[PDB]
Amino acid sequence: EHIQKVAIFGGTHGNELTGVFLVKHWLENGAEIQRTGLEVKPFITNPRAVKKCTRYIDCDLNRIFDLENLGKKMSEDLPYEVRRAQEINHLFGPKDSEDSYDIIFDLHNTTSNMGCTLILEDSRNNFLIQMFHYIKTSLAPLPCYVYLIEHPSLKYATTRSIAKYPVGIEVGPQPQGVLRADILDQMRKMIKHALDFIHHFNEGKEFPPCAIEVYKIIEKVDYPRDENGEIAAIIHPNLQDQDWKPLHPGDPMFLTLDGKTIPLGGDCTVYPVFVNEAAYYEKKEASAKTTKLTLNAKSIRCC
Amino acid sequence: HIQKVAIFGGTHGNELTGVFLVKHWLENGAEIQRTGLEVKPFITNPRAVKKCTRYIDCDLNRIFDLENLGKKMSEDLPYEVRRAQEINHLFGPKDSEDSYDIIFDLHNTTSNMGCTLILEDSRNNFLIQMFHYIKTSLAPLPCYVYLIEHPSLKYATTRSIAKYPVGIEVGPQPQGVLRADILDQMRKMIKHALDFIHHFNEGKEFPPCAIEVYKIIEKVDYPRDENGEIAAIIHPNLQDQDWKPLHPGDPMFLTLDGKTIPLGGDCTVYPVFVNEAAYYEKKEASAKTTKLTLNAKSIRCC
Ligand SMILES: CP(=O)(O)N[C@@H](CC(=O)O)C(=O)O
Ligand SMILES: CP(=O)(O)N[C@@H](CC(=O)O)C(=O)O
Ligand SMILES: [Zn+2]
Ligand SMILES: [Zn+2]
Repeated sequence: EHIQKVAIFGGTHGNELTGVFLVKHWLENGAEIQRTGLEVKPFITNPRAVKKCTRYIDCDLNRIFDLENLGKKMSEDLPYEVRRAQEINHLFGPKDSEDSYDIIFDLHNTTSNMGCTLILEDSRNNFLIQMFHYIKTSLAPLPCYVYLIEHPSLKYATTRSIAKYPVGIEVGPQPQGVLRADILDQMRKMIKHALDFIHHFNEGKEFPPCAIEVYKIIEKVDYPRDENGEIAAIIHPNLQDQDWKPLHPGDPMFLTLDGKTIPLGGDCTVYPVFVNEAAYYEKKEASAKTTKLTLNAKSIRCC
Repeated sequence: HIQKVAIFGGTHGNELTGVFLVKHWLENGAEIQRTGLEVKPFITNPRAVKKCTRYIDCDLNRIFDLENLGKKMSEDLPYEVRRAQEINHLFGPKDSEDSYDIIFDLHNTTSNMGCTLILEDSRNNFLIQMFHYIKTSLAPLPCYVYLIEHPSLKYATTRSIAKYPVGIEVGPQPQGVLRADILDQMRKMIKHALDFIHHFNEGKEFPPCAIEVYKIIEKVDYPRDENGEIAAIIHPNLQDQDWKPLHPGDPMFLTLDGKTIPLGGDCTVYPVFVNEAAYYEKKEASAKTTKLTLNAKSIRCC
């Protein structure tokens, strides 16, 4: 390949502050994210949401980088994030074109207890799978996990999907509208190793094949509800904070006030991720369920 | 002779535990009723609960003062000012003797505070006695008393209407989130508070008692840019360390470059509301308090 244009996005969601805080400082001083032989542009994707310290103004930005929206006629009637998405496509894409950026990192926080998390959009992309393995390995003994969101119908159109090689970086648990120092330090390490990986690769380092554990989306699940549609039971204490860890069909999952336990059910184990993410109450996702599988990558090298 | 008791929920609309309890209790109040004691549950800010946001126009829990409660009712007022009146009329009026006797106001914080109780008056013997019974009942689950009375720095709360205003605060919890363990703690806190009222209305005698409280002295902001932007954040040694002592040597903030900013001044303090999401706009990274003992006379009733 050889890797030319790399961006780092922060503030895709305005109330996930770690990225906004990093990105604002790197806009004032890029040293940390520069590598010799490699320019990297930091950028604030949703500045209006950042100012109102809110997830979004009109709709969720990280859901709408698709043809329906990016091809619409530009006007003032449109939702702000739609208007905004096109401006980003124009500056860092166009999506699906060779004139696009090569790599975009999109920075995020979650209220779920997920630790360092990388988000893989493509199960058979050797370059990204090698990146993630490098990062995992470099972070150790600190855990790092890979959420694979590829699905026939459930994959959503991300800010970073613009890029040839989209990457999502997600670090929790952190309350919305808060800057924790230990979370901050973790996003930074994550990024440090990713950029190290690119540099290495660009200087013609050869990577043997690798393999990684990832968690593949199967199904999102809502909180159980009323006939009024109000929440009837919450995340059971035993499932609280147990993102990534295996959940068997008899195991507790929800809890009513009364309080009776509602268990998992079905006839196979699953790995929950995004357990009790604040921003998903709105989307009716109390938890995602994943299967854990191992992916391989071929060798890769530059020129 | 403690007649009217209310439990308020959703003073802040994104602090979900209270909303969840109050909405359930409205449908079946058995948990909070006691033998010969009628306690009304109520949603203070229903519109902010609908949007799942702290407030709409301004913070409901600061404006139960004369400045706001004396305004002429009108569609042009900020929503929360209109609500503060409506509420005052139902459960007050504030400073009258027709006002409710006890109001419990339920809250959540992103700060690591555990079970906490907000004392608005350092003299009230009844509260001190209640707060002793709860703290003690809860043990060894820790429970703490934050005393916010102060010449200039006390703010006009939703519960300040009542003769006996009680704030109930549990954390750490993210806004927009219902955590089971937090839910459980909050309702053990109420269990014991209502139990104490019942014990008092059954004539049971309470001897003198002392408790430790944390008295406000001042609130500090995050250090800032030339542009008013945040330039340091809560140090990792201070993160989640509410209530624990912090000496002038000790570290308070951290910059992106790695620079540690120490406490300074001349005495130990006990910080409270360390890194509370909602106080970023109020420019209070933390509040500093001194540890203090308060004594209550014994009490009975008739
Ligand atoms: C909790 P979040 O909003 O950072 N999660 C992202 C997931 C992602 O980065 O794809 C989203 O929901 O758009
Ligand atoms: C973090 P919070 O909104 O529960 N704190 C209360 C403090 C209180 O209960 O007096 C407030 O800011 O009004
Ligand atoms: Zn996000
Ligand atoms: Zn509150």
